[PDB]
Amino acid sequence: HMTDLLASTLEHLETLVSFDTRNPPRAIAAEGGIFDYLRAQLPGFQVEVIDHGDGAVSLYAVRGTPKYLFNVHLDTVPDSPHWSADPHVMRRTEDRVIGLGVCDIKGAAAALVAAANAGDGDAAFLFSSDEEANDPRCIAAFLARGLPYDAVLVAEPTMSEAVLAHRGISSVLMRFAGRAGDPAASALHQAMRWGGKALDHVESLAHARFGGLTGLRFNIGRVDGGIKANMIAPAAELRFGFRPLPSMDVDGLLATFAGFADPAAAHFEETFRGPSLPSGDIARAEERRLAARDVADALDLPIGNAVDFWTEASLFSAGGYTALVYGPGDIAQAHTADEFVTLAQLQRYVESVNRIINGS
Amino acid sequence: HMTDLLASTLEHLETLVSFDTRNPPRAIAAEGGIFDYLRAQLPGFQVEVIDHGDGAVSLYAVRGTPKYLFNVHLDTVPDSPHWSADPHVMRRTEDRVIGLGVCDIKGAAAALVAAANAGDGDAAFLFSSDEEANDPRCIAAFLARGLPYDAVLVAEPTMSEAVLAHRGISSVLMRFAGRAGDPAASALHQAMRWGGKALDHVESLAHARFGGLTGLRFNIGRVDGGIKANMIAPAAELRFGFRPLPSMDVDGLLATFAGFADPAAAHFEETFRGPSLPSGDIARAEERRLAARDVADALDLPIGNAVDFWTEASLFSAGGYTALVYGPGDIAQAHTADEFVTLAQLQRYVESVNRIINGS
Repeated sequence: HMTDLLASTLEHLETLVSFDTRNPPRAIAAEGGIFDYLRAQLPGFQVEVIDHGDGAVSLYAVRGTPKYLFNVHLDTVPDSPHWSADPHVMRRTEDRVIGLGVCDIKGAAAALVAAANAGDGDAAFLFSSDEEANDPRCIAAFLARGLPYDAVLVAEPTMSEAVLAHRGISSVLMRFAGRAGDPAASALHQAMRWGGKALDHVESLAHARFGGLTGLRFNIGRVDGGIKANMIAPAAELRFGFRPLPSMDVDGLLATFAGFADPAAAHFEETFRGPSLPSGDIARAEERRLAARDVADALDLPIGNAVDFWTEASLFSAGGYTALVYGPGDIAQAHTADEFVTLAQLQRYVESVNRIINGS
Repeated sequence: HMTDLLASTLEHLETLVSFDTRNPPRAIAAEGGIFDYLRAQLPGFQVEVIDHGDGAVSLYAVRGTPKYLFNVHLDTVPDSPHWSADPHVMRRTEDRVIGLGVCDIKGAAAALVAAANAGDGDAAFLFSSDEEANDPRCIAAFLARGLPYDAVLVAEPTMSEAVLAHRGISSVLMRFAGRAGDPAASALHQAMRWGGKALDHVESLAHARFGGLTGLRFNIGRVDGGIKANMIAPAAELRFGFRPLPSMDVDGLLATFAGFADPAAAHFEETFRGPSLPSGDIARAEERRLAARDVADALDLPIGNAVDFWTEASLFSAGGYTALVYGPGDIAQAHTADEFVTLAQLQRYVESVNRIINGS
């Protein structure tokens, strides 16, 4: 099945995918490339491109007096391993397209541009380029402008359903150092004891719930230490993360995890923290969620289940905006080799945003 | 202080150290190199050089009808990191020498050769080249010859004291694989739970004792798994070892450690196992130890405390020979950058073996 709106979405998507916006290394410029392309594809919009530095670039486009803001990040995660073809050359099959970012989340950007060119309805777009890694600057800078909007729709793969809540996120780098002064002589033995305590604690939070979400997703993703089997390891690196439910005390959680290290870890660095959506006290979280639900209803968007993954909708929400996550595709394909999104999803999403923007 | 015997020991040691016998890679040949040197420095001895293959070479030399056998391994561990000068160029200060293998254990080989050239007393030497790594062949092959000896003295740094007992040794390679079928999804979480159980078990054996030796020395020396903090790690490698006391059930210990992995480890490989010294039931161990004590007394060697490190004396003992460990230097310098041994230690050891061999 094909429509003019979908065909245009596919043409724009092929172009967007061809632009290298991998982050790292986030080699994104304010001039030329993808932003030059978008500037040329937004008729009737007042456009502004802001270079926040080091690859963090924003394009804020406004046409008319829109009440809603669509935010879409243009950066993608790095490619491979295992891609069967050039990740930057969008491929197409009978029912889907394959390319780096087609699912997360250039497909949404392509659809919004198509809608922008299919009618002159009011619309506000905020394209950023630093969502996939550390050192983000785009959204924080935009929030500092205090621009009014009844709601902000942040694009991420949600199978074209409005998601009103999601977990927060934390990532930590730990370094254990042997204490030759001894049961703590080994940095690896220390890491083992720390890990056992951390996992036990996570288990004690298994009954916490929010919107179908249960427990604390916790993950020790990297451990690297020692050299030989019988040689005492003087050092060990451990990287872990967790995804709190809204209203959970993240500061307290982090301190709890740090305190499980006896002796103290030589290094304990939270490399990133993102709030849950919504965030704050349980009362605030529920009130904010209901507000987002009312916006989704007003926009005729089917409501989807709360998700475990993180999005910048959490930032807009903490900033005082009613916010929701909405985009084509499934998170299951995000960050995968031969990442894909079905034409059905693209079609559903573009028709929906075109309705919001250009519909009667 | 200098003596002719010590001077000769130092000359031979400089030569022995200059021969590259690092293991790995164990690039040791039966022809040329160090074995050609030893063949030329053993007057009056019937000499045989056996190539067991792949760098495992033995030189068995006998003069007269000796009742004791001196075994010295000629291979050394690899050099660096941090050596301040060429590891193969023996350096000398006022009270010591520095070079790869001067302490473990070429110093002993140099002293024995010096003694062999200082008199024509009966003596039997067995120089091997595969003690420092896996795939040993020399000693096993020698034991298969069933040659009678009242005792075998194996050289290792014992500060010139006769050591009659030491721990056994085991090294294991484990691989955990995530089970995407789930609390076991992460190979690192599995490794953490395994480690906690292993350490707890080790603690439960803290009261076992033998010759001043207490507990089970256990060590998780390497852990390598995962890629990113919040990405589920599908695999993880863990290398650990332990050093049992004589009479401990090593087979049972290994199975216990393997059983702590739930689910089962994807890979569990004991890469090396060496018996304790002596080995067998407690009654046998004590009887064998006393026999070694009587030999040390007969040879006028001061008795040293049992050690935690491993030696091939354990192999000779399990083979039916009364065996002991005896050599110059301290294990503290073994395998270290700028490895050294004092002239005092070399002097004490060479005078002792010269007495055993050439003394009235």
